[PDB]
Amino acid sequence: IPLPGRQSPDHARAEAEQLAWPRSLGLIRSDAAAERHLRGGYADLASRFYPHATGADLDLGVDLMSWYFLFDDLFDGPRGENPEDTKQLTDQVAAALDGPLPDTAPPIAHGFADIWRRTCEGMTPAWCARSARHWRNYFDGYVDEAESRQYLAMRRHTIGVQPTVDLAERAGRFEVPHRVFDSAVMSAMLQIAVDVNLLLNDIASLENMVMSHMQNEVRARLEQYLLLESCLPKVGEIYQLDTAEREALERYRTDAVRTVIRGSYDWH
Repeated sequence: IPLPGRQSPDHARAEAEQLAWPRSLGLIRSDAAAERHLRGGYADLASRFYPHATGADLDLGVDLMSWYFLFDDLFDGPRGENPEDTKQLTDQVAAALDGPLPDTAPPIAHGFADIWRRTCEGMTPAWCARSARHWRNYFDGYVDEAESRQYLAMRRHTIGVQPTVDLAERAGRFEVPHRVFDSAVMSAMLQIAVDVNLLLNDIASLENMVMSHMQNEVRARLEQYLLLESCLPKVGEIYQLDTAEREALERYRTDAVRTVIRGSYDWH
């Protein structure tokens, strides 16, 4: 991974305060669960996904990593074995994208809603709508994988890389030009980011894509990622980006796409 390792300078404070949010939302209710949460290294992971964020912006990234693993743990048992029960929970979480949740919603849903509320604020409506679709793809992917009980079609959505990348924009208080986000070149870059994350995850998860060749695919995809990066100057002219748009595209390349590729590696 020819990308620099980066970590937010506010990582220590973010890690020290990481428990206050999931406790106030009822996601962590016992001292033992708090310690199990601390052992995951989730604030550390967030500080590497979002080295450009500090303070509340980084706290939102910490909470997303916190929520990710608290959420995924709810499907480790029987619920993850049938799609109907998986969907019953995911629909309650995903409903937060469409409006306020009933007070009766499970705590994991109110926690997501508090993340999503903070994610959207200050971003363009079109960015919000696109990020909301990425979430729905993520929740729909959990139902697809439960219905299963080249696996990339399901895993590319359940790995949660795109909402991670989305949050890097919000945490950096910038948006990549929407027409460049939809570009075939950026789409290929994001697909590499997703594929590298799920490959590195299945390797560290031997306790699955294993069914040597995976390490070469990570290397081939990262070499292609560099080629795709070299096309970005011409992509910017094709879409007639102005100066601020070229800078936002550059921030997206370095603080969102590169970070999500490198950060998971350094965290593992």
